[PDB]
Amino acid sequence: ITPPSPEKDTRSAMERYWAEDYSGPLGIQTGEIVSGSTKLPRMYLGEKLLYVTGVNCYNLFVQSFESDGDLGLTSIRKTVDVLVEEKVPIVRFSCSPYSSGQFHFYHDNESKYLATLDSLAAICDRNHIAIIPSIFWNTDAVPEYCKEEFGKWGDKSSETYKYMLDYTEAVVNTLKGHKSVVAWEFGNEFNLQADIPHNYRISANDVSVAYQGFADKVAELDPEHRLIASGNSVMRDAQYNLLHNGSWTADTFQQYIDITSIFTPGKMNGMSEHNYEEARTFSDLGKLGRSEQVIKAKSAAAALGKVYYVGEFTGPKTAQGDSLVVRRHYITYYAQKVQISLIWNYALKGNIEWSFKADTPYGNMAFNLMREYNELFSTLSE
Ligand SMILES: [Cl-]
Ligand code: NA
Repeated sequence: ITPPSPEKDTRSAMERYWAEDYSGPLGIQTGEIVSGSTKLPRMYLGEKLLYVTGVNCYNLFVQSFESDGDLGLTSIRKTVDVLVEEKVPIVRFSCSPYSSGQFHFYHDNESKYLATLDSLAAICDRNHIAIIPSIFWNTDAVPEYCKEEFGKWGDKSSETYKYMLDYTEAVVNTLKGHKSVVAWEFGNEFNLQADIPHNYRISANDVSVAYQGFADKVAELDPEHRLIASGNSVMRDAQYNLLHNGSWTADTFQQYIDITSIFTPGKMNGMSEHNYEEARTFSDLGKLGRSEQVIKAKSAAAALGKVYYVGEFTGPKTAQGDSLVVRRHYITYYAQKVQISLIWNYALKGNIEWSFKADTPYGNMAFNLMREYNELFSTLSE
Protein backbone atom coordinates (compact mmCIF):
# COMPACT_ATOMS: atom_id res chain seq x y z
CA ILE A 1 0.00 0.00 0.00
CA THR A 2 0.96 3.64 -0.42
CA PRO A 3 2.04 5.02 2.97
CA PRO A 4 -0.63 7.03 4.79
CA SER A 5 -0.46 10.81 5.10
CA PRO A 6 0.99 12.44 8.26
CA GLU A 7 -2.48 12.81 9.79
CA LYS A 8 -3.52 9.32 8.66
CA ASP A 9 -0.38 7.96 10.36
CA THR A 10 -1.36 6.50 13.74
CA ARG A 11 2.22 6.74 15.00
CA SER A 12 3.20 9.61 17.30
CA ALA A 13 5.39 12.54 16.26
CA MET A 14 8.58 11.12 17.74
CA GLU A 15 7.76 7.61 16.54
CA ARG A 16 7.15 8.82 12.98
CA TYR A 17 10.26 11.03 13.09
CA TRP A 18 12.56 8.25 14.27
CA ALA A 19 11.14 5.55 11.95
CA GLU A 20 13.43 4.08 9.30
CA ASP A 21 11.05 5.14 6.50
CA TYR A 22 11.01 8.81 7.57
CA SER A 23 12.28 11.08 4.80
CA GLY A 24 10.72 14.41 5.80
CA PRO A 25 12.22 17.67 7.03
CA LEU A 26 14.62 17.36 9.93
CA GLY A 27 14.04 18.97 13.31
CA ILE A 28 11.24 21.01 14.81
CA GLN A 29 9.10 22.77 12.20
CA THR A 30 6.69 25.62 12.86
CA GLY A 31 3.21 25.24 11.48
CA GLU A 32 -0.19 26.46 12.55
CA ILE A 33 -3.43 24.87 13.67
CA VAL A 34 -6.19 26.79 11.92
CA SER A 35 -9.71 27.77 13.01
CA GLY A 36 -10.89 30.23 10.38
CA SER A 37 -8.49 33.17 10.33
CA THR A 38 -6.99 32.04 13.66
CA LYS A 39 -3.56 30.51 13.12
CA LEU A 40 -2.11 29.17 16.36
CA PRO A 41 1.63 28.70 15.76
CA ARG A 42 2.65 25.21 16.82
CA MET A 43 5.73 22.95 16.83
CA TYR A 44 5.83 19.91 14.56
CA LEU A 45 8.24 16.99 14.49
CA GLY A 46 8.03 14.26 11.87
CA GLU A 47 5.13 16.25 10.38
CA LYS A 48 2.93 15.80 13.49
CA LEU A 49 2.24 18.01 16.51
CA LEU A 50 5.00 17.72 19.12
CA TYR A 51 4.40 17.39 22.87
CA VAL A 52 7.37 16.19 24.89
CA THR A 53 9.24 16.72 28.14
CA GLY A 54 12.95 16.04 28.65
CA VAL A 55 16.04 17.24 30.47
CA ASN A 56 18.82 19.70 30.29
CA CYS A 57 22.12 17.87 30.02
CA TYR A 58 24.28 20.97 30.16
CA ASN A 59 27.61 19.15 29.82
CA LEU A 60 26.58 16.47 27.28
CA PHE A 61 29.21 17.78 24.86
CA VAL A 62 31.58 19.86 26.96
CA GLN A 63 32.36 17.01 29.36
CA SER A 64 34.47 15.66 26.45
CA PHE A 65 37.12 18.27 27.29
CA GLU A 66 36.14 19.68 30.69
CA SER A 67 36.11 16.22 32.28
CA ASP A 68 37.75 13.73 29.89
CA GLY A 69 40.28 16.34 28.75
CA ASP A 70 40.89 14.59 25.42
CA LEU A 71 37.86 15.51 23.25
CA GLY A 72 37.02 11.80 23.37
CA LEU A 73 33.73 9.97 23.67
CA THR A 74 34.15 8.03 26.95
CA SER A 75 31.81 10.14 29.10
CA ILE A 76 29.53 10.98 26.16
CA ARG A 77 28.82 7.28 25.62
CA LYS A 78 28.19 6.64 29.31
CA THR A 79 25.80 9.60 29.32
CA VAL A 80 23.89 8.47 26.22
CA ASP A 81 23.52 4.98 27.70
CA VAL A 82 21.73 6.52 30.69
CA LEU A 83 19.55 8.73 28.46
CA VAL A 84 18.50 5.66 26.47
CA GLU A 85 17.88 3.53 29.58
CA GLU A 86 15.84 6.27 31.28
CA LYS A 87 13.86 6.90 28.05
CA VAL A 88 14.83 10.59 27.82
CA PRO A 89 13.48 11.79 24.45
CA ILE A 90 14.93 15.31 24.27
CA VAL A 91 17.98 17.08 25.74
CA ARG A 92 19.32 20.65 25.74
CA PHE A 93 23.10 21.03 26.03
CA SER A 94 25.82 23.66 25.78
CA CYS A 95 27.65 23.82 22.45
CA SER A 96 30.67 25.93 23.50
CA PRO A 97 33.21 26.21 26.33
CA TYR A 98 31.82 28.08 29.33
CA SER A 99 35.00 30.12 29.81
CA SER A 100 37.24 31.89 27.32
CA GLY A 101 40.07 30.13 29.16
CA GLN A 102 38.89 26.88 27.55
CA PHE A 103 38.37 28.26 24.04
CA HIS A 104 41.71 26.65 23.17
CA PHE A 105 39.96 23.26 23.07
CA TYR A 106 38.42 24.56 19.84
CA HIS A 107 41.16 26.80 18.45
CA ASP A 108 44.02 24.34 19.20
CA ASN A 109 42.53 22.09 16.51
CA GLU A 110 39.17 23.12 15.15
CA SER A 111 38.52 20.01 13.05
CA LYS A 112 39.14 17.70 16.02
CA TYR A 113 36.73 19.67 18.23
CA LEU A 114 34.05 19.69 15.53
CA ALA A 115 34.61 15.98 14.86
CA THR A 116 33.76 15.23 18.50
CA LEU A 117 30.59 17.32 18.14
CA ASP A 118 29.72 15.48 14.94
CA SER A 119 30.33 12.18 16.74
CA LEU A 120 28.01 13.18 19.58
CA ALA A 121 25.29 13.98 17.06
CA ALA A 122 25.87 10.65 15.31
CA ILE A 123 25.56 8.79 18.62
CA CYS A 124 22.32 10.65 19.33
CA ASP A 125 21.02 9.80 15.83
CA ARG A 126 21.57 6.11 16.47
CA ASN A 127 20.07 6.20 19.96
CA HIS A 128 17.03 8.30 18.95
CA ILE A 129 17.85 11.21 21.29
CA ALA A 130 16.72 14.63 20.04
CA ILE A 131 19.14 17.38 21.05
CA ILE A 132 19.08 21.17 21.17
CA PRO A 133 22.52 22.81 21.06
CA SER A 134 22.69 26.12 22.93
CA ILE A 135 25.60 27.66 21.12
CA PHE A 136 26.82 30.68 23.17
CA TRP A 137 26.06 29.37 26.64
CA ASN A 138 28.04 32.00 28.59
CA THR A 139 27.82 35.25 26.63
CA ASP A 140 30.74 36.69 28.63
CA ALA A 141 33.15 34.31 26.90
CA VAL A 142 33.34 35.53 23.28
CA PRO A 143 33.93 39.25 24.13
CA GLU A 144 36.55 38.16 26.69
CA TYR A 145 38.28 36.03 24.07
CA CYS A 146 38.24 38.96 21.67
CA LYS A 147 39.40 41.43 24.37
CA GLU A 148 36.31 43.53 23.67
CA GLU A 149 33.69 45.07 25.92
CA PHE A 150 30.53 43.00 26.41
CA GLY A 151 28.42 45.48 24.43
CA LYS A 152 30.25 44.58 21.21
CA TRP A 153 27.71 41.76 20.77
CA GLY A 154 25.49 44.49 19.31
CA ASP A 155 28.12 45.99 16.97
CA LYS A 156 28.13 44.21 13.61
CA SER A 157 31.66 45.47 12.88
CA SER A 158 33.22 44.00 16.05
CA GLU A 159 35.41 40.93 16.47
CA THR A 160 32.78 39.61 18.89
CA TYR A 161 30.11 39.73 16.22
CA LYS A 162 32.40 38.20 13.59
CA TYR A 163 33.28 35.39 16.00
CA MET A 164 29.56 34.81 16.59
CA LEU A 165 28.97 34.46 12.85
CA ASP A 166 32.04 32.27 12.30
CA TYR A 167 31.26 29.95 15.21
CA THR A 168 27.58 29.73 14.25
CA GLU A 169 28.68 28.74 10.75
CA ALA A 170 31.06 26.09 12.13
CA VAL A 171 28.42 24.54 14.40
CA VAL A 172 25.59 24.57 11.86
CA ASN A 173 27.76 23.17 9.06
CA THR A 174 28.88 20.34 11.35
CA LEU A 175 25.44 19.52 12.75
CA LYS A 176 22.91 20.34 10.00
CA GLY A 177 22.90 16.85 8.49
CA HIS A 178 21.98 15.12 11.77
CA LYS A 179 18.34 14.26 12.43
CA SER A 180 19.02 14.31 16.18
CA VAL A 181 19.57 18.09 16.03
CA VAL A 182 16.03 19.48 16.31
CA ALA A 183 16.57 23.19 17.03
CA TRP A 184 19.30 25.82 17.18
CA GLU A 185 19.40 27.91 20.35
CA PHE A 186 21.48 31.07 20.56
CA GLY A 187 22.75 30.63 24.10
CA ASN A 188 21.68 30.79 27.72
CA GLU A 189 19.70 33.60 29.39
CA PHE A 190 21.21 36.47 27.39
CA ASN A 191 18.19 38.65 28.26
CA LEU A 192 19.19 38.60 31.94
CA GLN A 193 22.33 40.60 31.17
CA ALA A 194 20.53 43.57 29.58
CA ASP A 195 19.67 47.01 30.93
CA ILE A 196 20.60 46.38 34.60
CA PRO A 197 20.91 49.85 36.23
CA HIS A 198 23.58 48.97 38.80
CA ASN A 199 25.30 46.44 36.50
CA TYR A 200 25.07 48.20 33.14
CA ARG A 201 26.69 46.17 30.36
CA ILE A 202 24.38 45.90 27.32
CA SER A 203 20.92 46.94 26.09
CA ALA A 204 18.04 44.77 24.90
CA ASN A 205 18.49 46.31 21.45
CA ASP A 206 22.13 45.12 21.34
CA VAL A 207 21.04 41.59 22.30
CA SER A 208 18.40 41.75 19.56
CA VAL A 209 21.08 42.60 16.99
CA ALA A 210 23.10 39.53 18.00
CA TYR A 211 19.98 37.33 17.88
CA GLN A 212 19.06 38.70 14.43
CA GLY A 213 22.56 38.10 13.06
CA PHE A 214 22.59 34.59 14.53
CA ALA A 215 19.16 33.70 13.12
CA ASP A 216 20.02 35.05 9.67
CA LYS A 217 23.25 33.05 9.53
CA VAL A 218 21.51 29.86 10.67
CA ALA A 219 18.73 30.37 8.09
CA GLU A 220 21.33 30.88 5.37
CA LEU A 221 23.00 27.54 6.13
CA ASP A 222 20.29 25.15 7.34
CA PRO A 223 18.33 23.62 4.43
CA GLU A 224 15.96 21.98 6.91
CA HIS A 225 14.96 25.39 8.39
CA ARG A 226 14.41 23.87 11.82
CA LEU A 227 13.45 25.99 14.84
CA ILE A 228 15.76 28.91 15.75
CA ALA A 229 15.37 29.73 19.46
CA SER A 230 16.62 32.34 21.89
CA GLY A 231 17.46 30.50 25.10
CA ASN A 232 16.07 33.42 27.13
CA SER A 233 14.97 33.06 30.70
CA VAL A 234 11.57 34.51 31.53
CA MET A 235 11.57 38.19 30.78
CA ARG A 236 12.21 40.13 33.97
CA ASP A 237 9.01 41.59 35.39
CA ALA A 238 10.38 45.02 34.40
CA GLN A 239 12.20 43.95 31.23
CA TYR A 240 10.57 46.63 29.04
CA ASN A 241 10.75 49.32 31.71
CA LEU A 242 14.45 48.64 32.31
CA LEU A 243 15.14 49.19 28.60
CA HIS A 244 12.94 52.24 28.17
CA ASN A 245 12.99 53.96 31.58
CA GLY A 246 15.73 52.22 33.58
CA SER A 247 13.02 51.44 36.13
CA TRP A 248 11.98 48.31 38.00
CA THR A 249 8.26 48.99 37.42
CA ALA A 250 6.56 45.78 36.38
CA ASP A 251 5.68 45.68 32.68
CA THR A 252 2.13 45.68 31.45
CA PHE A 253 1.13 42.66 29.38
CA GLN A 254 1.43 44.78 26.23
CA GLN A 255 4.94 45.87 27.22
CA TYR A 256 5.82 42.21 27.86
CA ILE A 257 4.81 41.29 24.32
CA ASP A 258 6.88 44.22 23.05
CA ILE A 259 10.05 43.27 24.91
CA THR A 260 9.55 39.55 24.15
CA SER A 261 9.51 40.57 20.48
CA ILE A 262 12.83 42.45 20.84
CA PHE A 263 14.32 39.34 22.51
CA THR A 264 12.81 37.01 19.84
CA PRO A 265 13.45 38.88 16.58
CA GLY A 266 12.93 38.11 12.96
CA LYS A 267 13.57 34.52 11.95
CA MET A 268 14.01 33.42 15.58
CA ASN A 269 10.66 31.75 16.29
CA GLY A 270 11.46 29.79 19.46
CA MET A 271 10.28 31.82 22.46
CA SER A 272 12.20 30.34 25.40
CA GLU A 273 11.44 30.97 29.03
CA HIS A 274 13.02 29.44 32.12
CA ASN A 275 10.58 28.72 34.93
CA TYR A 276 12.24 29.05 38.37
CA GLU A 277 10.47 29.41 41.77
CA GLU A 278 9.63 33.02 40.94
CA ALA A 279 6.25 34.42 39.92
CA ARG A 280 5.35 36.52 36.89
CA THR A 281 3.97 39.97 37.78
CA PHE A 282 2.33 42.43 35.36
CA SER A 283 1.45 45.97 36.38
CA ASP A 284 -2.05 45.60 34.89
CA LEU A 285 -2.80 41.88 35.30
CA GLY A 286 -1.09 41.54 38.69
CA LYS A 287 0.93 38.70 40.16
CA LEU A 288 0.07 35.38 38.55
CA GLY A 289 0.42 31.70 39.37
CA ARG A 290 2.35 29.48 37.00
CA SER A 291 -0.71 28.31 35.07
CA GLU A 292 -1.73 31.85 34.17
CA GLN A 293 1.92 32.78 33.48
CA VAL A 294 2.18 29.97 30.91
CA ILE A 295 -1.18 30.88 29.36
CA LYS A 296 -0.03 34.49 29.02
CA ALA A 297 3.35 33.45 27.56
CA LYS A 298 1.67 31.21 24.99
CA SER A 299 -0.75 34.02 24.11
CA ALA A 300 2.20 36.37 23.56
CA ALA A 301 3.97 33.74 21.42
CA ALA A 302 0.90 33.11 19.27
CA ALA A 303 0.31 36.83 18.62
CA LEU A 304 3.97 37.25 17.60
CA GLY A 305 4.04 34.15 15.38
CA LYS A 306 6.33 32.34 17.84
CA VAL A 307 6.16 29.03 19.70
CA TYR A 308 6.67 28.83 23.46
CA TYR A 309 8.87 26.35 25.25
CA VAL A 310 10.21 25.90 28.77
CA GLY A 311 13.97 25.56 28.23
CA GLU A 312 14.68 25.04 31.98
CA PHE A 313 12.50 24.53 35.04
CA THR A 314 12.93 23.63 38.72
CA GLY A 315 14.46 20.23 39.38
CA PRO A 316 14.84 18.07 42.48
CA LYS A 317 18.04 19.57 43.83
CA THR A 318 16.77 23.15 43.52
CA ALA A 319 13.49 21.97 45.12
CA GLN A 320 15.51 20.58 48.06
CA GLY A 321 13.95 17.20 47.34
CA ASP A 322 10.33 18.39 47.59
CA SER A 323 8.69 16.48 44.74
CA LEU A 324 5.56 18.65 44.96
CA VAL A 325 7.57 21.70 43.88
CA VAL A 326 8.71 19.85 40.74
CA ARG A 327 5.39 18.11 40.10
CA ARG A 328 3.62 21.50 40.07
CA HIS A 329 5.56 22.31 36.88
CA TYR A 330 4.54 19.11 35.10
CA ILE A 331 0.87 19.55 36.09
CA THR A 332 0.84 23.01 34.50
CA TYR A 333 2.79 22.04 31.40
CA TYR A 334 0.46 19.12 30.65
CA ALA A 335 -2.69 21.13 31.38
CA GLN A 336 -1.55 24.00 29.13
CA LYS A 337 -0.19 21.64 26.43
CA VAL A 338 3.33 23.05 26.54
CA GLN A 339 5.13 21.43 23.65
CA ILE A 340 8.71 21.22 25.03
CA SER A 341 9.75 21.45 28.68
CA LEU A 342 13.24 20.59 29.98
CA ILE A 343 14.05 20.02 33.66
CA TRP A 344 17.29 21.36 35.17
CA ASN A 345 19.60 19.33 35.03
CA TYR A 346 21.01 15.85 34.38
CA ALA A 347 24.77 15.33 34.68
CA LEU A 348 26.46 11.92 34.35
CA LYS A 349 28.39 12.43 37.59
CA GLY A 350 25.99 14.94 39.18
CA ASN A 351 28.87 17.44 39.19
CA ILE A 352 27.11 20.41 37.59
CA GLU A 353 25.43 23.00 39.83
CA TRP A 354 21.85 22.11 40.96
CA SER A 355 21.98 18.85 39.03
CA PHE A 356 21.04 15.23 39.50
CA LYS A 357 22.53 11.92 38.33
CA ALA A 358 20.94 8.56 37.69
CA ASP A 359 20.09 5.94 40.34
CA THR A 360 19.78 8.41 43.24
CA PRO A 361 16.59 9.53 45.00
CA TYR A 362 16.66 12.90 43.20
CA GLY A 363 17.50 11.32 39.86
CA ASN A 364 14.67 8.82 40.14
CA MET A 365 12.31 11.63 41.18
CA ALA A 366 13.08 13.57 38.00
CA PHE A 367 13.14 10.64 35.59
CA ASN A 368 9.97 9.05 37.02
CA LEU A 369 8.09 12.33 36.56
CA MET A 370 9.53 12.77 33.06
CA ARG A 371 8.33 9.33 31.97
CA GLU A 372 4.99 9.80 33.71
CA TYR A 373 4.28 13.00 31.83
CA ASN A 374 5.62 11.81 28.47
CA GLU A 375 3.06 9.01 28.76
CA LEU A 376 0.35 11.67 29.02
CA PHE A 377 1.89 13.95 26.38
CA SER A 378 2.23 11.06 23.93
CA THR A 379 -1.47 11.11 23.03
CA LEU A 380 -1.95 14.89 23.17
CA SER A 381 -3.20 16.72 20.11
CA GLU A 382 -4.68 20.09 19.27
CL1 LIG B 1 31.95 18.63 32.50
NA1 NA C 1 21.58 13.18 42.36
